[PDB]
Amino acid sequence: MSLLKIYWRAMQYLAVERTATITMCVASVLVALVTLAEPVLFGRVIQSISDKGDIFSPLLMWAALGGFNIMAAVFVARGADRLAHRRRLGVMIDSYERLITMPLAWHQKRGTSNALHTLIRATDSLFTLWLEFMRQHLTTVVALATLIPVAMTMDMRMSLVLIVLGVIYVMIGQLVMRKTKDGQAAVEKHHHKLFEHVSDTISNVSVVQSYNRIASETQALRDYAKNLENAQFPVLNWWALASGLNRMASTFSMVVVLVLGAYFVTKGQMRVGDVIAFIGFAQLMIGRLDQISAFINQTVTARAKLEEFFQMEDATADRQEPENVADLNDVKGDIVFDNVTYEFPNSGQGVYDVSFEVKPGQTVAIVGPTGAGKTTLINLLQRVFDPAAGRIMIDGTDTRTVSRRSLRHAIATVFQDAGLFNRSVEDNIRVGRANATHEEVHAAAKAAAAHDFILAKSEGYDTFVGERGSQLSGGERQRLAIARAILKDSPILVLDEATSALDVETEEKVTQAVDELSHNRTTFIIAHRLSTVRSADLVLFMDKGHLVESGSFNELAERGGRFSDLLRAG
Amino acid sequence: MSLLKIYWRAMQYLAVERTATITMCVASVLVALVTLAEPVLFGRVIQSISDKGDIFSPLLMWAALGGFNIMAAVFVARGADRLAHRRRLGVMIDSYERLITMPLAWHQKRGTSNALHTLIRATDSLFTLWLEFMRQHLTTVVALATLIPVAMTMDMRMSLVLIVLGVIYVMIGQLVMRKTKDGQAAVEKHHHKLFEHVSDTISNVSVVQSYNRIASETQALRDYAKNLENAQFPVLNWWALASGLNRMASTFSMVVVLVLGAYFVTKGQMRVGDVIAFIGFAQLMIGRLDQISAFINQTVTARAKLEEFFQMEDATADRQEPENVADLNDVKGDIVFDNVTYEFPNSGQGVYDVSFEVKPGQTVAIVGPTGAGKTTLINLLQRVFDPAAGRIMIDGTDTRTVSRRSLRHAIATVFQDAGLFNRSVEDNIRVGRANATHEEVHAAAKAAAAHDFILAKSEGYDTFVGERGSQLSGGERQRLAIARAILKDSPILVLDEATSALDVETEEKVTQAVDELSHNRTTFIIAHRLSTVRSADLVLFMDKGHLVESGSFNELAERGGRFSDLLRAG
Repeated sequence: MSLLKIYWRAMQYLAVERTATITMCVASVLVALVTLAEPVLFGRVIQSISDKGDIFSPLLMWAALGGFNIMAAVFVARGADRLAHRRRLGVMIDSYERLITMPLAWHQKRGTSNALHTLIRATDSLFTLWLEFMRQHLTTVVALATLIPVAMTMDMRMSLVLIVLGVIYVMIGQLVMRKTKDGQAAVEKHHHKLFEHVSDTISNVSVVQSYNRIASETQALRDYAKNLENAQFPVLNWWALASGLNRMASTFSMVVVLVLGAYFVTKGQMRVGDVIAFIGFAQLMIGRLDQISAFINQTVTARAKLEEFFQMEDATADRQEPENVADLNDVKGDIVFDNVTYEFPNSGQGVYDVSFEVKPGQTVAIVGPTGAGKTTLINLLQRVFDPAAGRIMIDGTDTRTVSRRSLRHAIATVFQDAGLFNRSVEDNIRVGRANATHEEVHAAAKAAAAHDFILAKSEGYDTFVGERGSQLSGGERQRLAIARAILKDSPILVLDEATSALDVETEEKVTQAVDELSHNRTTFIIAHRLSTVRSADLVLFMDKGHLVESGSFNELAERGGRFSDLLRAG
Repeated sequence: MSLLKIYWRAMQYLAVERTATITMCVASVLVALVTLAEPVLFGRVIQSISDKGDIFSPLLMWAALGGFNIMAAVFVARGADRLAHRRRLGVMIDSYERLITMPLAWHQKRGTSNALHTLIRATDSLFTLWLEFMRQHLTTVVALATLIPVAMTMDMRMSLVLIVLGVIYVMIGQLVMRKTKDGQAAVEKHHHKLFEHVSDTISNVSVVQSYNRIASETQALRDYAKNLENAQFPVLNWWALASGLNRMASTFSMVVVLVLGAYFVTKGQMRVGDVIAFIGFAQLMIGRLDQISAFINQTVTARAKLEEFFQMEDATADRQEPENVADLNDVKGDIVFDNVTYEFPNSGQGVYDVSFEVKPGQTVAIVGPTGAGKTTLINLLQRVFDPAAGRIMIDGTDTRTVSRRSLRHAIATVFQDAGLFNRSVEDNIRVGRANATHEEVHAAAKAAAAHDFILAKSEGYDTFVGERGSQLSGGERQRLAIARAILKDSPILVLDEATSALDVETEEKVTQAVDELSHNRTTFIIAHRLSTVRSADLVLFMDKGHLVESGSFNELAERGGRFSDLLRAG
């Protein structure tokens, strides 16, 4: 019963918008009633006592219903697509704004690309469902459900005939659909083999021509083509049947209905109008059955993505209860970690009960080998994930009782692989401040030594950098990220391998600038280059989940053995 | 008149296969005649003197035509797609085998990827054209062209009415199509802007969340959505009209025809059957006009690719006249170049009248800086492009009078970026010999020191390497190419920067193996690594299109000044 559940949950979204949905559904009901009423009036016009009598009276009604059908076919078709577009945009906006504001750990668990693809494809399929369903298939469903009583009360024998014809047509349609799907699934493998071979051999034309392999490649292609012919032969009959079934069924239904009508009229139990009515009934029944069968197929195909979308929306629906928690204000800087421990891959906890203190105006440099616990410590400093054990204290206030909107503002962190939007370089720089202006941007660029690089080259400081910074090299991206970070000028600052892809000449000036800008601020520095560490005030050693050394630059000469090994190494 | 020309040139390909095309066209003509004849017989059945008289006689004929229509709808639909598939495969095979055997210079001029895409897309569009045209639109064209005389002779007033209705419907269809295309072209830009923004901001979720930019991004998305709503508002009416026009026209035509029929019958100048016939005539005319208009739109869209395909096929149609030219046999090796000169980019000829001699059993190493004339010389050795000036002599026979199938076999050349198929590594190695066997493959791999690397790792020597060798590193690809070249063991051999991506340890053994295997053969070696040149017998210096030095390793110590500079440099 998954199909009906997804139909209901897709109709709930339309039920969010009540007025337009009510207008569309009542319009569809009226269109269905007119669609049923038209053939009866056509039969009334045609019968008209042979054709001798009053023709004007039924003809006027028939023309009026025809004009109403024209106007409704315009109005319903316009309203349905307007509603579908508006609802798809609203749903996409709501899902996006609920998805973007939710922790990263879920993004790494699922995959941001996967979430984006799910959202886009599911919204497109849902829009198609909304657009087609309301108008055409609400009309068809109501039309058939109301047509059953009319045939039941008019010409019971032909009512049973129509029901039998519809059932047989639907069953044959399902059979053809299944046996065509099987054949297509069988053929696709040979098709893909053929075209992959063609592409691979054409791309490497030089190798083929250099070894006199033209004859062999042509023979292989002919063999693959013969394989396709053999694989396609069994399914040609079903392909032809799928192509022709609609006209087959229309002609067969018309023939059966007309033959029975003539047989009954010859016996005097029926009249011409009741036959002209049932011919139209059969024709419209066949057409609408075909349409709704195609719709059901499309929905069955799209169910796989729709269930995933609904699962993601249900999962990404609730966060912590909103409240005006006591956010830290006038942050000065004193960071203590006590007994903190976390399990990153749900097993094999990295950090083992680390504890340390960071004083005002002091810079801390963390160094280690293959141990990944320093990155986990940095993440805990930003409070990416709440620690299962241990505590973090800043300014005498618990980090767990501080609003994220203030904690994010209080710390500026630049890491190894900075990301840039596909906007202009000025726009990318501008995100440091909420408002900012055009004045201090140049000063920040000069401080990061990016103003000179971006002024003349790359067509001024307004060019559109490629996606994920694909139009610039790693050094330029790192310089831009440094400029953004120093423009943010948060009192708490973090470097994480953001200066590991540049030569010494610019590295020295970048380090000098970031140190001068951080004289009054506290910074956490992590890097594999043992050149910016010599200017630090407190060096910490992070090895295999443990902290073993805590001291200044002048006290680490004789402190630690492995640390001494690293110091003598470089 | 381009459209009719492409239609004619697309029908020529079907005209290649005569019997099946004749059967399909005569079947389509019969189907069209039956389609026209059916409404007249329906009117005959309905009229039947009110409905009092002989009903069996017309009803039997009508049922017979219905059954024939069913059988024809199956048979024609099957035959059309069988023919279309066979013809598309044949055309693709012919075009591929004519394209793959033609010089590279055209491939670089156009682009092998572009040629492949043109061929595939054009063949797909041509197959769709063949499949739809024959059955459905040959039936429609013949049906309308024959329907005009029938209406002309039956009920001239209604013939004129039908012609007017058809003309008006086609004109309104064209208007709606144009005004929908304009709106879609206007909307696409805002649509793409919206979705590009969504993708860019979701991908960089960490940056957005780290700077409290969620509100700004949501506001920007809402602004883009409002822009889409504003851009889509003007075209909703035309979208609704395009959706509804078919039912609009069907209902309007039926209403007009029935009203005129009742008006004429009231005056006694017409009968019921002639009205029931014209209602069906109008219905089928509307349906077939819609179908053929959609077909014309599709063909107009596909013309852009079809003209390019025809241009490429005409260009890639003729080569030099086939002949049993005197191919060189029992090649021993003595290569002389005299006064050869070529213009690569049609301007600024690289090589300037070079002349040199290469003796049996002697290896020649060509060295140079930024000069690209050495690569042109190598290409001329393989006779990639015929020299405009100068001559090349081998074995006392002109290279211009030697078959390519022998010249390619006589020389084995491995260059900087070797290409490998997406087959197994064994299959890639096997192309050295036409037949070969599984025995000497292992010996060749051992000689190239690739057997040990490929035996245990990468799941034996049968794994499917990725496209263009994407599953292996540059060193492994170079080793595989060396193995293939030494398996070919041609008496003339060429290295072109095929050992410039490996460390010294394997480089020394690779050079030793290739030198030992080339003791009895003549080789041309080009590389930027000045380590394999010390074992050469004749070193040539190629600078800015000129040859200035010609001597052995022992005579180049005091020969040349710039060459001496390169020698002392490395």
